[PDB]
Amino acid sequence: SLYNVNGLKAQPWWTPKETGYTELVKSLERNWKLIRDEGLAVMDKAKGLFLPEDENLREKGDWSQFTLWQQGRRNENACKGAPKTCTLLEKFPETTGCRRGQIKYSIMHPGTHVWPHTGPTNCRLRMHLGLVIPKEGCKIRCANETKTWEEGKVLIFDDSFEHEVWQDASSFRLIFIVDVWHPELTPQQRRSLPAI
Ligand code: NI
Repeated sequence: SLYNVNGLKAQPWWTPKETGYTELVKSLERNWKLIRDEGLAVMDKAKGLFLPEDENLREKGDWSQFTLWQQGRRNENACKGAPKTCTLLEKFPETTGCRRGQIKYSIMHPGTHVWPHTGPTNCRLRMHLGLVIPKEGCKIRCANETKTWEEGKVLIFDDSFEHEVWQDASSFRLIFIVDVWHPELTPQQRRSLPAI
């Protein structure tokens, strides 16, 4: 990709400790219900704050997002929708300042499959916080390892690896997606790398 930095540690799945972003992960997991509740509050389509997720192609099913940060820019109207979550995230420039990432609620509905794909850059890691996870039917593969989400828990993967998602439940799957700068990027790089 045009948006890669050579030599950045490359592995499909990361532990929180490996990323060094332990305070961010702890805060996400401490406050998971608070974050979930704000997502649920605006989740009404009648409200209509969740919009289609066109980030990548899906074979079938429905997929929606409510984006709080985009390329390091706070969505003001969105944060009025999720004020406590936004206030919380502001403590963590490693994600709010990630100009190559996003911060968003992501809902995936029953009968959805997202084709194998890669993100645009090896310069971010993608955190998933489980908010509402169906008992069965949802999973995500990254490279050769397939995993499931857990409510209140963070998964972290390098989405520049090929990954793929299935929603084979009967009820919706809500997660919170938090992108961070790859931890081996210098402060100079975090300041100067053009957004994507
Ligand atoms: Ni993806």
